Amino acid sequence: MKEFYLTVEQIGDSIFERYIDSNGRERTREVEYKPSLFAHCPESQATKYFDIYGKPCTRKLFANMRDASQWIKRMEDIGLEALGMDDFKLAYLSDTYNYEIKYDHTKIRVANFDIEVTSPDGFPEPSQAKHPIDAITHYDSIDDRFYVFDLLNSPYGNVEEWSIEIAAKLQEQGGDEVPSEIIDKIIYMPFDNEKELLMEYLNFWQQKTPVILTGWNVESFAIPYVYNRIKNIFGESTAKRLSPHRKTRVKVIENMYGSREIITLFGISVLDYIDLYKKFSFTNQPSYSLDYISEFELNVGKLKYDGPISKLRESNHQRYISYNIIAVYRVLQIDAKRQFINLSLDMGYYAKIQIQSVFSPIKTWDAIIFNSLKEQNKVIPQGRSHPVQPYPGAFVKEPIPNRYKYVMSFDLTSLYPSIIRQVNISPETIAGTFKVAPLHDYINAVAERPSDVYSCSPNGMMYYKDRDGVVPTEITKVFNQRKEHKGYMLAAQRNGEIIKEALHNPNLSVDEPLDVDYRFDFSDEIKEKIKKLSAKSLNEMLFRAQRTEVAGMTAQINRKALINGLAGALGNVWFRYYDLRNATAITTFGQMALQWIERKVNEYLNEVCGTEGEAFVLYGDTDSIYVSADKIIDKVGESKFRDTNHWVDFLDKFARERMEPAIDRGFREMCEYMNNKQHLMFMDREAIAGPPLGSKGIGGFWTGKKRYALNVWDMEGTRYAEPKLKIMGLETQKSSTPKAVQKALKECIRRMLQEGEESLQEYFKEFEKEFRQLNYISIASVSSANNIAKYDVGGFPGPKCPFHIRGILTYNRAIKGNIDAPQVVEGEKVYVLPLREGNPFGDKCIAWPSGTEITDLIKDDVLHWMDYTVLLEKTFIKPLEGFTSAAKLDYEKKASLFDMF
DNA sequence: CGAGTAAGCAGTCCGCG
DNA sequence: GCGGACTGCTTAC
Ligand SMILES: Nc1ccn([C@H]2C[C@H](O)[C@@H](COP(=O)(O)OP(=O)(O)OP(=O)(O)O)O2)c(=O)n1
Ligand SMILES: [Ca+2]
Ligand SMILES: [Ca+2]
Ligand SMILES: [Ca+2]
Ligand SMILES: [Ca+2]
Ligand SMILES: [Ca+2]
Repeated sequence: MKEFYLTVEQIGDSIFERYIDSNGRERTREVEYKPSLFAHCPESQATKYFDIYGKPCTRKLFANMRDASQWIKRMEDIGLEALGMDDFKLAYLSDTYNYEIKYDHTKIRVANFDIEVTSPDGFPEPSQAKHPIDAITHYDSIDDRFYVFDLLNSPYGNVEEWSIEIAAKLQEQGGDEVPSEIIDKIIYMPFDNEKELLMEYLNFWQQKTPVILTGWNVESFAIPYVYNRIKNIFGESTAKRLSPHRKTRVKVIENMYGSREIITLFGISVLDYIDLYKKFSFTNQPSYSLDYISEFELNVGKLKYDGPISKLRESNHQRYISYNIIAVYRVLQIDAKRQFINLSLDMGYYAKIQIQSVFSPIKTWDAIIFNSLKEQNKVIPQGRSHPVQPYPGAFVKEPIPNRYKYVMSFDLTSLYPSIIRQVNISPETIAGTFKVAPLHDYINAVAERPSDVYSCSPNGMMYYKDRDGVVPTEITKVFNQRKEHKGYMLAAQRNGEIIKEALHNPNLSVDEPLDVDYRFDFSDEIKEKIKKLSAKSLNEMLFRAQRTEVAGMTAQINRKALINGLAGALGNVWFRYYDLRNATAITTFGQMALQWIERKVNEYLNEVCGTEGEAFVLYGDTDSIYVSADKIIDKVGESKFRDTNHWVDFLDKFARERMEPAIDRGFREMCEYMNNKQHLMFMDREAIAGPPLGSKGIGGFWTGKKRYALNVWDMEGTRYAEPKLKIMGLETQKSSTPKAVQKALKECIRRMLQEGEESLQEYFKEFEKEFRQLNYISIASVSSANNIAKYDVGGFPGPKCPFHIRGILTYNRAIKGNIDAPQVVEGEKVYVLPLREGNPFGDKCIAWPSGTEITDLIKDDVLHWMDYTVLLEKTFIKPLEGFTSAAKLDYEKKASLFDMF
């Protein structure tokens, strides 16, 4: 096999590399890598090295990396550009792996671990590590084993061994329900004392040294805790055995309001799963506890126990250990679903970076572009200092708030990357500038043509047309990967819909799910067999289809995020290729494109309808248009349609055969107007939306910018078995909105769009009547909580104190003195409830950590004093009044003359 | 900690004769 | 009471 790196580090004048050799074995090596850097040189000096602008460079070969670094410093002191890859390990990878890397994930040791630490005096601070580590479960991907290290004797209690037999039994048998599929994969090791547990752990770790190290909050808790506890017991040298090169660094993570410490283990790639999830999931959750995320992703129930965690080991060590093992398995289950580890490896090996660098799009793109340029003997510029400056972004159309019955939406495929490629925007392709006219003048095609030579953006920038820039070249490569995966995602989605249809008629038989590739549209043969399958088999297929879709979603959306990140990286001062001219070339062209095509679409439809001055485009944001199709439907007449799917087809056909060619001609003209390199503005139909045929549903509504809802029948070519709501921006979509309120507001919207005013009034009346029975957590608002100290004045609210922060201060007073009550963590999320006038808490709200039950110390009082009236008005009635007045609808029945009867 | 900007709503403070 | 100036948070793209 071809060799691939596992990890790479610079330590002084050495590169330390762990790698898989040509025989599939793991090796480590120290290499005295001699880096090269570059300086500009005279034209008369023969070279093969050129900077990205075609200026000649001399290569400087250094005796060692320290010399290269010292040279960089002296080049600053002189005031001359020191060119080349200053991150020498990236240059090492580029030299050592001068090919497209094919990696074999079965050779990569992926470790998932979780530790337990009993603490009577509150949260066990990792930087102190003053309490014994009493459980470690460490799953190894190569062995496919859960290694359990269980402490039986502690200052906080002596316990009996954990029992695999009880662990396996049902909760209803008094067991822990550790999933049977992992029971045989558990290797249980009890220890008499913590010293021997830790010593054995380190020996195990040497034998099976993680390459990828993950788990839940491992970087902020488990790793620094284990490191510091071993440091405190045995000394630093022993603790540094967690690094295969025996090198570690305390790393200080700073943000706006404070800083925290992590432990960098040289020669390991830590990908904390909580951070993978935050970057890659495209969710915003009310809580990031593993219990909360597991329930959301996997539909598994919360891990249940009596009393606080601080007493669980002594009261129920059996459950304590089982829940430790289950917690490690839950992260593996999430990854089997989301496949974020697979994604990180793909992207990291593609870019040729330390895998953990996938968290930084700047670092990822710096390496991709470096490797691209190096291939052609080109030399990258030195990174420079830039002051942070604001710059303009997208255009968003102000919609007229209203109901909108029939809507067809369109938007650009990979808008910003397509702009980059079309215009040929790149550091080295800048050809110059032209005199800019007001944007409105380009939008209406009255401005002078910018250039007859170069490819232009309406911000004044001109680019070469003879050759593709490195940015368009590299962005195109990832875009193409994105498109392949999106194809698989969309096929799986359509396949899912076929299964749902077939579920309306399940067969009474015993059979199997069909062995199929859900990434490809089902053939007629498969479709036939599906119509003969049982509900059990169908549901299993649907589950598999949806997992396939999830896998496709992860691969496509995060590749989309990568290329979109390049567009934004051009507007970050830390990026090697920061340039506001290019960042704004993209965004300004985007604004033109939208408004240009709005004008074209209006012109086209006014034409087909024999009208003048009518607005058919009702809204748009960045790269999208929403087109009113009422007039198109009305031209055939609702009476001519057999059912909803009939007019959906008709609109689908109209969009495909009339709208899209019209849209395409409009953009081709714009491309010529701007003299662009290649026409790449492809604005495909997204959604077809309307009420069910013959209903009183209103179909859709807008309340304002970034606030709308649509009843959609077909999304990007997926024809749904049941209509699906596309809701954007509204309260149903905000993690801040109480869970039960999100649900009620969604059902209010479904009724509005699908059934009409009377159905909405019927539901509202019931919700208003019954909501006081809703569980307190389900009706609590949610907020991130920053600057709790800033607004704390003797435990009371200082001036301008935010409502949620006030709730926390109330909580803090109510639990004061308790070393045991859960603390609110600065920067994390809280539930918030309003309190009735004259409550014992002495303020108008209380807040506590989200994803948790409020401590029993105060729970009864909170429940008794919860202000349901304020809660209802603020979270439910106010947003609903906003939806209904926008939609010209009443959520309560108004009096009429009929009431005389 | 980790690419970008646009823009919505909640809440505080306070004006508005 | 409502809105503007401002802070805080959250979402659409
Ligand atoms: N998370 C996001 C979403 C969008 N955008 C910017 C870049 C996108 O290109 C543009 C349009 O947003 P879309 O959500 O429509 O994304 P794309 O057009 O890139 O992809 P798709 O092909 O799925 O429409 O807005 C961004 O910077 N970051
Ligand atoms: Ca735990
Ligand atoms: Ca788009
Ligand atoms: Ca599309
Ligand atoms: Ca059937
Ligand atoms: Ca869009």
